[PDB]
Amino acid sequence: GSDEDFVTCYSVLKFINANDGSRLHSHDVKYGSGSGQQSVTAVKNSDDINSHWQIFPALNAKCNRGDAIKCGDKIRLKHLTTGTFLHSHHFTAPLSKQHQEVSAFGSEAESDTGDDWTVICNGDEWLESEQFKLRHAVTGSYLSLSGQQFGRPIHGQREVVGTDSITGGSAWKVAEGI
Repeated sequence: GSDEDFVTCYSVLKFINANDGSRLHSHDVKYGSGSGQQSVTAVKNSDDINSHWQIFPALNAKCNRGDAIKCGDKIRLKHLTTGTFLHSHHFTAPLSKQHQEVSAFGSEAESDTGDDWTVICNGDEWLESEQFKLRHAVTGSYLSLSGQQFGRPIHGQREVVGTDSITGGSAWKVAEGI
């Protein structure tokens, strides 16, 4: 585990849930409850283009491709196939009423503070070999699998939400898709 296998700005990768093994995912399927924006799920379906995300500097920051990301810093995550950003806000989750909704919103042009996520890793340089959490900057909610699964038209996909506290679905791990 070379101490220099850090995650870099503008790198493209997959986010795997540590305890479930599912990959953070998005698609052209919108919610029919909260904000009605594009949904975000976790899939138990390896290697899929819709599971790739690109790390962007925080909304009011800037970075250079190849730049290491320090723990504690905020980032934005762009869903490659739809050009949207991992987003959160004050809406209720689709299947878990007690939780906050997590969506894929806007684009580089429409991106706002709601797209910022604080990287929670130990030490001070996001390593590709460590587990981490992502805490929504504006609301403070942790990106987590609610433990619920969807039915058709996205059967078996796990619900992704924002939890006030850290749960057994809050730990994530990075992996190089391509």
